[PDB]
Amino acid sequence: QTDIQSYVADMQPGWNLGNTFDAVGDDETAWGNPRVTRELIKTIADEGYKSIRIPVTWENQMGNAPDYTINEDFFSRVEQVIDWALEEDLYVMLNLHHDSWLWIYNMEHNYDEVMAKYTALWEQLSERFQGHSHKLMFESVNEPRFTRDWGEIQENHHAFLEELNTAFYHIVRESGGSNTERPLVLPTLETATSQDLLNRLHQTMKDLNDPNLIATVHYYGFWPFSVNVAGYTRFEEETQQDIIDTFNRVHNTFTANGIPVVLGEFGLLGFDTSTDVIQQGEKLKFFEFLIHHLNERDVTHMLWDNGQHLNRETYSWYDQEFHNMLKASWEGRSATAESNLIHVRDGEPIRDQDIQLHLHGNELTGLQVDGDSLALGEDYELAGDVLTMKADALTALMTPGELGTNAVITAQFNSGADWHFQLQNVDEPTLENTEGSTSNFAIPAHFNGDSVATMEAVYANGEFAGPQNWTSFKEFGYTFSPVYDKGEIVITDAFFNEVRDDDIHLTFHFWSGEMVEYTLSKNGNHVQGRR
Amino acid sequence: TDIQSYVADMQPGWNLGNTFDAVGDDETAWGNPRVTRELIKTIADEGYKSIRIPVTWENQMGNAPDYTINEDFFSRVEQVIDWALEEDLYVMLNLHHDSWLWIYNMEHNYDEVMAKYTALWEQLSERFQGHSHKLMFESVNEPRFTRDWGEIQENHHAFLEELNTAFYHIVRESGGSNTERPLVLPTLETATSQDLLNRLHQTMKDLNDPNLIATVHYYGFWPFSVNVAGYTRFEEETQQDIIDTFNRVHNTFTANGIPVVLGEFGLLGFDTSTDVIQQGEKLKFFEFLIHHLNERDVTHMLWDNGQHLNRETYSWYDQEFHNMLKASWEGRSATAESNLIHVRDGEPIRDQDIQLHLHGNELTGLQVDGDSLALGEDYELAGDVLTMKADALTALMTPGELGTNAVITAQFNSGADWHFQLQNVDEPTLENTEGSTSNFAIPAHFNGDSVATMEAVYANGEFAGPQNWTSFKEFGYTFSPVYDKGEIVITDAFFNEVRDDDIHLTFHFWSGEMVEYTLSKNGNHVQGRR
Repeated sequence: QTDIQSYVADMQPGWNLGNTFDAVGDDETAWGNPRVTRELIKTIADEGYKSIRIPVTWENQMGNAPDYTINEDFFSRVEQVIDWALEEDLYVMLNLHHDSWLWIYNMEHNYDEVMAKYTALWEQLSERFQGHSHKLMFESVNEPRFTRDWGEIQENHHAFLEELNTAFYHIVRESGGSNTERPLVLPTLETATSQDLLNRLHQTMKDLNDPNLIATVHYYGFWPFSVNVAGYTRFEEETQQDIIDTFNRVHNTFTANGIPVVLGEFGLLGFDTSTDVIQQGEKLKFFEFLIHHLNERDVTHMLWDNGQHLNRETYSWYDQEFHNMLKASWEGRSATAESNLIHVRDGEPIRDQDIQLHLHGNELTGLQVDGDSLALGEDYELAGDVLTMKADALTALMTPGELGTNAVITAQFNSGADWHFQLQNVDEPTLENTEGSTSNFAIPAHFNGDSVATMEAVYANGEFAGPQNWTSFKEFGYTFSPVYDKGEIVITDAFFNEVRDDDIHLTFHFWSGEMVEYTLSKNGNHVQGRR
Repeated sequence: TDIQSYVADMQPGWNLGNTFDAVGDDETAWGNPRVTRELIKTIADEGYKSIRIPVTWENQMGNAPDYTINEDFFSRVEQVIDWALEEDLYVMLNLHHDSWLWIYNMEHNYDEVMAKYTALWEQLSERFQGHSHKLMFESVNEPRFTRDWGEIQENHHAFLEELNTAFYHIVRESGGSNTERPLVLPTLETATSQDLLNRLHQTMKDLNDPNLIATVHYYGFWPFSVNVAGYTRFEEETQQDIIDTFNRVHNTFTANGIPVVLGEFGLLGFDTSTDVIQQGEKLKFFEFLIHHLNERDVTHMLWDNGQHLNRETYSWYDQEFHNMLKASWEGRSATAESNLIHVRDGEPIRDQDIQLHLHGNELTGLQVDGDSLALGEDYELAGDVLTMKADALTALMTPGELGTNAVITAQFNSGADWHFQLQNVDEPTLENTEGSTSNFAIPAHFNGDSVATMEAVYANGEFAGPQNWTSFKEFGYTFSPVYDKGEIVITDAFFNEVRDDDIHLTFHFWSGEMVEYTLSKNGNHVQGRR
């Protein structure tokens, strides 16, 4: 192995301090996160991460021509956080972030200004961090883009991005000192992962003829699964194949020829709305699959955390199950199941229930409820990889009448993370009539322990209604959102803004399998809903 | 004839909207107070001689097979109608928003919809059996039915004819004062195209009744009515739409002895606010429109959801509007190229020309705060070009104070007085901003000016925003200038239909000037720069 591949490999795994210094505002707190504490970096270190990415947006602390001097207090705060990260023996990756689209976008029609502010910025940076360790790396530009004359992308953009990469490179290398051997991270265009882009970054990197370069890509999952659109509610073969093809191209083009790859940002696109857009078990399966294949192709990954995943005020993970699956996927594969839920109707006699496992190379060793192992034979059976909860066990663990999560059955294995089943006592969900404006329309609902997976919207003639007209399945969150603590289903203003004055048939898909029908009557700014 | 004397004697009409017609538990669900008898008294003494009472009954109808109406809501409708005829007004009673609430579903729920229909008009005719004959029944408001492949189709015409005939025969069979009770029947969607008018024509000719009235609605040429596609002016396409529309109504119905009640009119855009259309252009539209309505004996009823007369003051929110309306009841009023005269604070003041449109009348003087001003020394008139003299404007204005300095009232031998707003304007200025799509507002210094429309183009020249087929915004729904807070908001609806890119906006001001602005959208965040 080469020295640079041991470097990138020593970064694994990585974490993004997102929506902080990268926020487009007057300071790092414009987008809701608190100012960086020395405790934050320390916990990020003690949770198993060995590299941290610090994205920064610089436009709103830059001066005017020709110096564009960075404001010293913002600069010194960035520098302070980096210093802390290096006290914690972490790798630090520093970039210019949202400046990408803020002004660098504008290079075809503002070339000398964009490269004046660019050159000046990386001069200040390189001079500032000259005497720093080699565990500080420079990343040229986050997800670069340029102005569409005829559309994205052709011709101009590759040239522009190459000129940015080589200018940045030559600045840092000409700074000397620790910047001579300092690794430099360079991106594909929009950090995308298609073959042409990969071959242009490849030819730029050969062009620069440097041993200490690193290739970057971003990935937020197969688009429709990542945002819960077009019915892709489960983590099925299409997402998996997208992962496999994407990182097989990345691996063949970069890792296989000795240039290491940092997947500098990964996640699910839908988490820009909420982590509730993807169902829990399918999220876990997605992340386990992804981290498995990335490990198999020596791709060092850095999770994008804008503040939604670790509570930067408690310093603990908002969803421990998620982080447990991540930190198991660092070491190896974890067993999963067809679902993380077990459904049991409150009205039916309780029967033995089968559950398909996904051993992923591992073996089952027991099941626990509230920390206590369960009874072999009397509580559960295992036939190959089909696990069966016995009737008496579910009857004991459940409460007649109490709808919702009655218990959690924990499947333990010889290796990997525990898989947790939510034992749901459910009835058939029912809706109610309502009437209101497009601006505040909510269907009163009785979820009865169930869970909404997706919603379709078709006109009474069968045409696909609502936004993203090419499919019947609307997008989660942006067009509708189930609010369980307030017992209703919201229909958003964005949905009604793309529907004609007509009657709308909606068909709510629940994770129990059931489906509820509802009809809306749309005229202007008023809508009535009936069962 | 008795029927044409009836319909002609209704002129003019007024709609009691967003009241009993609101889809809710009672008349106030959509923000209006409960009807006062002072309300209708005032509506009568403002010169109107007919009132339209739209009512939606769905949420106070019982269950099969009676579908009985709730007695207190019923007693409230009857109370309002009785009152309206104490003021010697004409009343037209209709089925309102039920149109789309359940009547829509006629192809797939025939016997239920006509069961509720028959029951409803039975309650109706039985309740008002012994009432005066200047109370009218209107069958169904703007009828529509479910699109199989779209509007309009074969099925819809049949359906509407069946409702018309069922209602007709129900009231006719009720007897009493309902025997010569006049009946108001609508074309489908109250639209004004030839084929539809001829379907209603054969419908009434089929029904062979002397006491029938044809109703249609009209809310103006679509793009001007909602301020889209750059139609900021009241120019001839709008006017030609008026002329063609009511030439068809007059040829097909009035000329053949059946009178037409335009039971609801306005401009569609006021469903947002009366501020989407410029004041003077609104006035010209209404004067033109009412002029032709009178010329073809079309009895008008204004659509007032509470937006035109303040039902709390019992006075008109915009007196200029109502003054122009009821002056056009009697005849045409002179209009002008513009409602305001612009003069920049920094340049020396000049004589200013302003084109009038003497719609058959002559100017007799001008007024500032009720006082006539000197002829010759302050203003000249050459043919139809009026000229404000420099000294008059210099005296009437204050250097530095931008905005409305004075109002010049043009008096004429006939018609409404026209009021010009004397605006001292500077070049409007914008500032940089940063924010989310959900609440994005550009800090603005209007400097006395007024935004007419907005353009949105991507840096490649493609039309951005909703209704991508034109560069010109829809007013209100995509952007709104709020002068009281000195900013220009861009709504969630606009950003929800634009790609992550740079958008060039071009603000059109009524002074003629145009200021440019650029947005950079990425996800749910947008950058604004001058």
